[PDB]
Amino acid sequence: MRALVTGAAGFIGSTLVDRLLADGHSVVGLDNFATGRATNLEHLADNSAHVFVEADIVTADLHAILEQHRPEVVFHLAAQIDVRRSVADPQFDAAVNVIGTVRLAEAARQTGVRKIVHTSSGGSIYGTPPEYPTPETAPTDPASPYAAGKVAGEIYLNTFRHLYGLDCSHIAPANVYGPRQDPHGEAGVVAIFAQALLSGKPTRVFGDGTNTRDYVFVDDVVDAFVRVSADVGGGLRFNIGTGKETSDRQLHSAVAAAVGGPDDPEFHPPRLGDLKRSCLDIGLAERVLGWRPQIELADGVRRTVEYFRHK
Amino acid sequence: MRALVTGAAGFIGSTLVDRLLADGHSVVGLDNFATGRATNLEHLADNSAHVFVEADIVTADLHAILEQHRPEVVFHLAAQIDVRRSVADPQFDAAVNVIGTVRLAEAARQTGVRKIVHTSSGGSIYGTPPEYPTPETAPTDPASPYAAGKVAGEIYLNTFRHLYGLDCSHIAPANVYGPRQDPHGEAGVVAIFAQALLSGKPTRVFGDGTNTRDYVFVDDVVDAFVRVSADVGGGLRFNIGTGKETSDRQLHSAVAAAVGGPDDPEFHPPRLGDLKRSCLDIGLAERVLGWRPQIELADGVRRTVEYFRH
Ligand SMILES: NC(=O)c1ccc[n+]([C@@H]2O[C@H](COP(=O)([O-])OP(=O)(O)OC[C@H]3O[C@@H](n4cnc5c(N)ncnc54)[C@H](O)[C@@H]3O)[C@@H](O)[C@H]2O)c1
Ligand SMILES: NC(=O)c1ccc[n+]([C@@H]2O[C@H](COP(=O)([O-])OP(=O)(O)OC[C@H]3O[C@@H](n4cnc5c(N)ncnc54)[C@H](O)[C@@H]3O)[C@@H](O)[C@H]2O)c1
Ligand SMILES: O=c1ccn([C@@H]2O[C@H](COP(=O)(O)OP(=O)(O)O[C@H]3O[C@H](CO)[C@@H](O)[C@H](O)[C@H]3O)[C@@H](O)[C@H]2O)c(=O)[nH]1
Ligand SMILES: O=c1ccn([C@@H]2O[C@H](COP(=O)(O)OP(=O)(O)O[C@H]3O[C@H](CO)[C@H](O)[C@H](O)[C@H]3O)[C@@H](O)[C@H]2O)c(=O)[nH]1
Repeated sequence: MRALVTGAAGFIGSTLVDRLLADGHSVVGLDNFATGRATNLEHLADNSAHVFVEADIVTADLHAILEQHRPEVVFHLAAQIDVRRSVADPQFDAAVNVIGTVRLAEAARQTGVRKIVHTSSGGSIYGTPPEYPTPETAPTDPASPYAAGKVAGEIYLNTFRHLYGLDCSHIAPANVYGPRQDPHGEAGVVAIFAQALLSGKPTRVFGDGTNTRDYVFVDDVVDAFVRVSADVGGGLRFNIGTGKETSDRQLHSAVAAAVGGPDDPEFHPPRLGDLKRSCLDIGLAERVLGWRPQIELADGVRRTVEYFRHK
Repeated sequence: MRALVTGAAGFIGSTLVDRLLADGHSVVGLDNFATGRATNLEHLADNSAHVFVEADIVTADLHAILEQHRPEVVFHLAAQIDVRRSVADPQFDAAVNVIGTVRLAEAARQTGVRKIVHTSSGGSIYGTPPEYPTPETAPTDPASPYAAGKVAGEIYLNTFRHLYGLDCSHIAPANVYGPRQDPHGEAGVVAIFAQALLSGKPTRVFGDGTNTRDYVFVDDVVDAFVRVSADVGGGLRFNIGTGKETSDRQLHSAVAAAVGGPDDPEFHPPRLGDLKRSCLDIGLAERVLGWRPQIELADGVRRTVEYFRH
């Protein structure tokens, strides 16, 4: 297939580019380096099956770009990803995550694209549901601008599906970790902990440290993107996670053991916008896509911590 | 109360301003005249309780405006309102209806505003629903960018409620009609029919004329806004309509009968983005708010026709 990946210079995006190329596809990458890194794509410099376009999804001529490259599937990973930043500047977050998605959809419906695979946020969109693990049937109840924008993006794509028959599916990951996650980023606890503990710098945990997330390895998430890119799951969201809960304190201990030093984090006040509990029911992904996560947290952290020691 | 009305120079907005003033409130009206008209507010030139601010919700310093006027309730009616326009330019529609709403909420949460009363689209947000009349419990399923942006606005305000305790309710009207509706465009069928038939100018229906809408009179809609402005229905949507379906053809006949003379509309191709049926269950608004529509279509059509005559 001809594929285009927005957010291609990022953590998940660059990993997806690699997989798509390995699968024999031609891949156009698109990014504006808001949070992405040149080093994530530097290995592809001489791969003729890959072309890179520097573009801001908010302002670029996406019509022209998509007309030029004629992708069959657009994998949409470009976003403002920081929940705290979304609270600090909700307009900016909405511009990238809602307006950017709308512009992409409008471009795609005119340029013969078959399908857009959106990236939602399984970890945040449900707020505090009564069910854990949380199924896709649970109503959305976003508690941060970031989460709201992700839901809004799903809804807009569903709208374009009705209007033009432009197919869409929403990959809604839990908390994704692994090689290439920015260690210096404001988000990405697994990367943050590793970077700090390996440097021997202070680590922090928020609240009492009982807040919980569902940790899924990047390779598993990438596989879900591939599976959903076919003619399937139209207008549907798929939770992509493990369905297992790990508290902030538990995670710190799991990374501290992997480093092999002290397990003594500081305790800081709760962060406005952050949920207390997150865990995804992944049954739908199994039934419909035949997708299951292969990597358990212990194995995953092991692959991750050893990536960071080489850097 | 100190009220602020976005979209105050518009059809529903100007009507709401009048009601709030009649109820003894102070009102700040805000508009950029995208589709509104100064003539809708010109009768207030010497009204000592309304002040007008010309501002674009997408680009203006809303923080500064709210800081100066310190409204307790913001009635948010400023929006791109045309469904076909939203299809032609979804980015622009999303900028006004989503980004504009987000900017307003971000300003409001910093400036001591108690509550934002949002205007959603009861008529369109459910798309093709499971049942008619449609209750608020039906899932949203927008099939035009306009409808999608209205849903997104609701969700964003709900988020600000969680974050900051900035209260919100979503007034979700069906098809609103009455005096001051602009008759010169492609939206606002009652006004379009009324002015054209009075002038002896051509009229049209789309497709086979069987599309239905739920036609609710502007004065009734305004009443719902006032009721929901209190500490009631936080985070909730209220369908505001009649729960009765009228076809395009039937409506044309009603307006033609009121005007007198021919009932012979042209037939044009169907419009992409337009739903085939719309009808709202209004039970929630009755129980919670004590709201009921008073004006039946026949009466409403007469009042509308008379506005356009004079
Ligand atoms: N990492 C997680 O735990 C997680 C979980 C669920 C959802 N997601 C979603 O996955 C996607 C990828 O996130 P990630 O973890 O790889 O983060 P990342 O920051 O590494 O990747 C995001 C990429 O988007 C690019 N981008 C941002 N704004 C852009 C714009 N206006 N125009 C063009 N490119 C732009 C950035 O430069 C970056 O390369 C995002 O949509 C994110 O919301 C991430
Ligand atoms: N008329 C209906 O059938 C109906 C029913 C459901 C929802 N609504 C909603 O009711 C509200 C009022 O619509 P209406 O029927 O009075 O139409 P209208 O066009 O008369 O009113 C909308 C007003 O918003 C103003 N506006 C638009 N963009 C703006 C911007 N960027 N900054 C500031 N002001 C801006 C316009 O100038 C206008 O005065 C809208 O939110 C609309 O979506 C209308
Ligand atoms: O010249 C015309 C114009 C319209 N119609 C018909 O009238 C109906 C209503 O159309 P229109 O007046 O354009 O309104 P809608 O597109 O239904 O949307 C209106 O009502 C919505 C709520 O249902 C609001 O959200 C929108 O802001 C408002 O524009 C449709 O069935 C049209 O086919 C005609 O027959 N002839
Ligand atoms: O130094 C830190 C940083 C984080 N955490 C905890 O680790 C968990 C995860 O926090 P992250 O900032 O890593 O991620 P979020 O849960 O905030 O996830 C959000 O940010 C991600 C970006 O990596 C994705 O965009 C995702 O969709 C979005 O919900 C939280 O419970 C947080 O309290 C710590 O204990 N210490």
